[PDB]
Amino acid sequence: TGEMGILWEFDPIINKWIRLSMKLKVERKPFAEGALREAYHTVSLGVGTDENYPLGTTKLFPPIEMISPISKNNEAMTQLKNGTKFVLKLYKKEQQASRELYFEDVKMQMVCRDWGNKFNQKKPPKKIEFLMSWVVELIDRSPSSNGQPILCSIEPLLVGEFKKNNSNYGAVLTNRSTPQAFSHFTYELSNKQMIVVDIQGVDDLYTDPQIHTPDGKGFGLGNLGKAGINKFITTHKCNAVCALLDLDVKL
Ligand SMILES: Nc1ncnc2c1ncn2[C@@H]1O[C@H](COP(=O)(O)OP(=O)(O)O)[C@@H](O)[C@H]1O
Ligand SMILES: [Mg+2]
Ligand SMILES: [Mg+2]
Ligand SMILES: [Zn+2]
Repeated sequence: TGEMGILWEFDPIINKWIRLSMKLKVERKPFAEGALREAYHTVSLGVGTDENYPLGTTKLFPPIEMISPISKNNEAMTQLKNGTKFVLKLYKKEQQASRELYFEDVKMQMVCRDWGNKFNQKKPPKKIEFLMSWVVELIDRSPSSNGQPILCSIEPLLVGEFKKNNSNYGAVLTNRSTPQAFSHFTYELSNKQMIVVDIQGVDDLYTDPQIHTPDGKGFGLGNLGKAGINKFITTHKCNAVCALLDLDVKL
């Protein structure tokens, strides 16, 4: 039959969240799992507005000043339109997850999308793209728990061979140039204030990346700070794409 959700889209250029609704139908069992999450095949039963589901309240997160009152322009209306097959992700059985973490995870994926666009403006041999991600509140479910409402993230379905190219702790898992050159690009151009790793997906369409920052603050559970940054440095070998972008040989 399906279930309702409040759907949240972040737009970095206006620095605001857009609040929508959708109906979806999720398979009972996951098709894949990672270190932290389980992934479920899902179908869209349509995207709509949030008009029927008022915010009310204060404790509100995101805070009201961070939400656009207008939602007419969005990615969800196209990318999650009625009939679309996509992916829903839940944290495995959890304790360290707050409401804020889900939004932080989605914002992080959006920040990576901006880095992808920045990398592409340099005219690399292979352009890259990160998938959209959204927060969904599964408002038809009881809170179970703990009493906490049920949240998840959703993303488009990748079709093809899913491959991890690097991890968030120094592993270089494939021999391809582009994913490693991009990680290096983000480190140099950010004045070493961040790096994008966990570059994974189908060809150069990536998802669930991870950012480290020197102070380790923000960017979710997987931000391993200076330690994560140094691990990347220890195993990074510059390649033909690094050289084309004129990246520093010393990190
Ligand atoms: N958008 C997607 N489309 C298809 N399969 C996916 C997608 N995202 C993740 N997967 C699969 O689900 C697994 C778990 O996803 P996730 O926890 O996000 O990544 P990780 O592999 O870093 O743990 C992945 O290893 C991959 O096999
Ligand atoms: Mg991540
Ligand atoms: Mg953190
Ligand atoms: Zn390099």
